[PDB]
Amino acid sequence: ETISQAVPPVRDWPAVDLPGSDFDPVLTELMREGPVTRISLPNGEGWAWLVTRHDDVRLVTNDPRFGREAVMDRQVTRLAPHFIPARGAVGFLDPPDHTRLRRSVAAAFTARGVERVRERSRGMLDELVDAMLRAGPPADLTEAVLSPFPIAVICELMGVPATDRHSMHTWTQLILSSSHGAEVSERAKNEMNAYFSDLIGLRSDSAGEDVTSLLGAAVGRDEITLSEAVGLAVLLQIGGEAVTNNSGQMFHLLLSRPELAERLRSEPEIRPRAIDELLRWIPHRNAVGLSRIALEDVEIKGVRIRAGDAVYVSYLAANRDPEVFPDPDRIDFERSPNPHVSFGFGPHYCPGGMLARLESELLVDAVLDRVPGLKLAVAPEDVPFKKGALIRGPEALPVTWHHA
Ligand code: HEM
Ligand SMILES: O=C1C=C(O)C(=O)c2ccccc21
Ligand SMILES: O=C1C=C(O)C(=O)c2ccccc21
Repeated sequence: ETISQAVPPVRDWPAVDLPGSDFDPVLTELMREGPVTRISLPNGEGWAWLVTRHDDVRLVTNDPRFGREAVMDRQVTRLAPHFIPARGAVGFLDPPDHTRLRRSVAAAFTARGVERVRERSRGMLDELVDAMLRAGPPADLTEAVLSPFPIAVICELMGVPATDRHSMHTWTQLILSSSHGAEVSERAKNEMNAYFSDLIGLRSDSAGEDVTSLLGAAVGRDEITLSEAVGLAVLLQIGGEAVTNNSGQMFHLLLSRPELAERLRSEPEIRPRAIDELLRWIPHRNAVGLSRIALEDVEIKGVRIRAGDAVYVSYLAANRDPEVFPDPDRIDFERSPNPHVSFGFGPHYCPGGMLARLESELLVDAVLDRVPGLKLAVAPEDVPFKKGALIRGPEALPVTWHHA
C-alpha cells in the first residue's frame, strides 16, 4: 500500500446564530466531505464522530452496538453546557430498561391515543385564536397562540392543572436556558422533578387516562421506578413545548413564501402531507443533540468507529439526503416516499411524534381558516429568531390580517 490518511480531520463546529430557517453552512460542508466526519462542539471535551446519510443515521440510531447509558461516563463534546436529562432519564436508557419505561405511557401517545384529545385541543386553540382576533391585527402569533397552545395540550395530557401551566413554561425555559455552567437549570430541574414526583404520588397512582396517572399506576405495580417515571414525565412536559418553535418556523415560512400558504388555503385535504414535508425540511435544532457510544468496534462506510468512541447523527442532514429526497432543499407538498427522520429513529424515536402532528394540524387549520388574509406584519428578514438555543425558532412572529 501507500500513504493512507483515510481519517477525516476534526472540524470545529462553534455555536452560531443562524437567521430564520437557513441551513447551517457548516453542516452543509460536513455532508459534502464524507459519509463519516468528526466534529468538535463548543462544550465538553473530545471530537465524536458524525453521521449524515439517511441510511447510516437509521443504522446508528437503531443498532444495539451504540448505546446511550455509556454517554454519561464521559464528557462527550456537545452543544449544550450541561446534560438536560438526569442519570436515569429516558434519553440515557438503553433497550432493556428503555423499552420498559416507554411502554408504560405508550397508549397515550399513539395516533389513536392522541386522537382522544383532538376535540379538547381544538376548543382550546379556538379560544386563543378568538382572543387574538378580538384584540386586533398587530399580533405576535407566538405569544398569542403558538406558545400557549402546545403548553395547554401537553399539560392536559400529562394531567397538570391549568393553574400550573405558567410554572411548567418557566421551568422548561430555565432548564433549557442553555448556558453558563451551573444551577439555574439544576434548581429548575429539581423543582420540576419535585413537582412531578408529588403529582405522580398525589392519588394519580389510581385511575385516570392522563400520563401522570398512567405513570402512577405503573409505579404502583412495580413496572417502573419513581425515578424513571419522573424523568420521563419531565422530558415529555419539556418536549411538549418543541411544537411552539417548529410551528413558528412553519408559519414564518408559509407567510414568507405566499405560494405555500395559498396552496394550503385552497387545498385543505393536502394539509397532512404538506405538514410532513414541512417537518422534514424545517431545521428544527442547532447542531446535534445527544450522542451514542460505540459499545464495540463498528465499521461504517470504510470508517472504523472504535469502541468507546462517541457518535452523533444529524436528522436534519438525513432529511436532506439527495438520494432519498431528490432536489432536497425544495419544499414539495407532493413528495412521494418522504420517509423523514425529524422525529428521530430507533428506540429513542419521539413519543410525541403523533401529538405534534395533531397539534401542527389544528394550528394550520385554525390559523389559515379563521384569520382572513393573515400575513407577516414585517419583512421576512425582520422577524427575530432564537439565539444561543438548542431548538431553532422565532422569538416572536409579528403578523396582521384583514380586519384592521
Ligand atoms: C414537531 C415537534 C418535535 C420534534 C421535531 C421532536 C424531535 C425529537 C428528536 C429528534 C428526538 C431525539 C431522538 C433521538 O434521541 O434519536 C426527540 C426525543 C424526544 N421527544 Fe420529541 N420532538 C417534537 C415534539 C415532542 C413533544 C410534543 C413531546 C412531548 C410528548 C416530545 C417528547 C420527546 C421525548 C420524551 C423524547 C426522548 C425519547 C427517548 O429518548 O426515549 N417531543 N424528539
Ligand atoms: O426537539 C428535540 C430535538 C432533538 O434533536 C432532541 O434530541 C430532542 C430530545 C428530546 C426532546 C426534544 C428533542
Ligand atoms: O436538544 C435537546 C437535547 C436534549 O438532551 C434534550 O433533552 C432536549 C430536550 C428538549 C428539547 C431539546 C433537547
